[PDB]
Amino acid sequence: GLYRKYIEYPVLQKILIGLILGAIVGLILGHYGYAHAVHTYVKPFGDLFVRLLKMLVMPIVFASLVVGAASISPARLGRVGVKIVVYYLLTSAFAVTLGIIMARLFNPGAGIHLAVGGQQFQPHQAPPLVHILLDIVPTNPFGALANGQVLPTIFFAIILGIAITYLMNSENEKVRKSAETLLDAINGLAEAMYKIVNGVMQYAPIGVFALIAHVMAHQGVHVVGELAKVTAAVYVGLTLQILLVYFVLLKIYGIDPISFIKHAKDAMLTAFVTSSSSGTLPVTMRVAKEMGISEGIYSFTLPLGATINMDGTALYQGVATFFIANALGSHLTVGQQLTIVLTAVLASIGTAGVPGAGAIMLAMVLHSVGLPLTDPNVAAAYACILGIDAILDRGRTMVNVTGDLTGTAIVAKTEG
Ligand SMILES: N[C@H](C(=O)O)[C@H](OCc1ccccc1)C(=O)O
Ligand code: NA
Ligand code: NA
Repeated sequence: GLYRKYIEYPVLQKILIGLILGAIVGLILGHYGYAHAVHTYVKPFGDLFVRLLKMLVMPIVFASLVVGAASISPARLGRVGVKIVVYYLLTSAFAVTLGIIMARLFNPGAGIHLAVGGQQFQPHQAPPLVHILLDIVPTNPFGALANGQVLPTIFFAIILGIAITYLMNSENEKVRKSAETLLDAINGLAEAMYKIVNGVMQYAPIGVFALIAHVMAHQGVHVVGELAKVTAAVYVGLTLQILLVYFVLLKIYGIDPISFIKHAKDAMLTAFVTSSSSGTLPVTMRVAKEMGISEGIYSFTLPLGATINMDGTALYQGVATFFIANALGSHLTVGQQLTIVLTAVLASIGTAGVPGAGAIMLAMVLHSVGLPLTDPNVAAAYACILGIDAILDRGRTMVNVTGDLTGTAIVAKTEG
């Protein structure tokens, strides 16, 4: 009966109904002290949605690169790789600079109270750059898939796809027949993954309702106070990054911003609620093929962009750095501000593939400017932003995914 009517209704409109209702209901229950009820019963339905998305990440990445790399010539793949790497560094570098400007205007944490509390552990030492680069080659190809290591998986899939093309050009019929059979089986696996993604988004309206309700009930109350200025500075900066950066580049290269934003609305919104770039990859890759991007292009740029490209995260580090200093009353020299920009860019690619790189990257920036986290006083200031980290996390992820899609279109247009 009514089961069908739920289906024909547009999916995107159903998400907006859940998102608005989740924020409204979350605030009401939090005010009347019913946070435990939301945590016990409402949250598990939200956790089901994120587990479904993370299940498809590994099979869809390996299968897409093998098919994608086979279609594209080896020479063209090199030109695509160098272009996208240059794009990531420039956009991330400018995002940090934009965050510095916003912090100065708002001037957050001028007179916030400081109290001694729990001390953070000694910051994790970043692995040497030579170890990061050498870890791209997987010692065991099957071990990388089982352990969910994205970066080693990309390396093995690209070379496997290239080797298949040479086999299909051989003069031996037996070798040619075997190569086509292997490629067809892998191609079928990729197509099956996309079919599952469509079914998952039908459950998305329920999933988005639970996640927003839980966070607002427990954490939305703490926005009031000096932390409100921090939230205003970050979100205004994030809004500028989407408009002042991405839209300008799209106009320069001839891509229509209005046409692009219509296709990318699905990918942008789902990243806001899940707050996981890796979990959004199945949706993001589905959006890329809809625009008409070539299979070889988006199969390689999007998985790499999720790991290394952090535009919204970079702006978060720049704004948070000023807040800590303002709490202590320290003053940042113009030369020291330039040090932040260089440190943030290097840390983005210097922590590729390490678990929980968010903590390490922020610690490295604080150490560079002369404010080690080991200082007990900065730890109290640090543990103040983490009070509203989850709320800022929701908007931080949206910019990260947007930067990935914008770069893919620019390279695709240049491809011809
Ligand atoms: N949450 C974002 C994401 O999932 O990409 C982003 O990244 C956080 C993160 C999470 C796990 C590992 C590394 C970095 C952030 O700063 O919030
Ligand atoms: Na970037
Ligand atoms: Na990104």
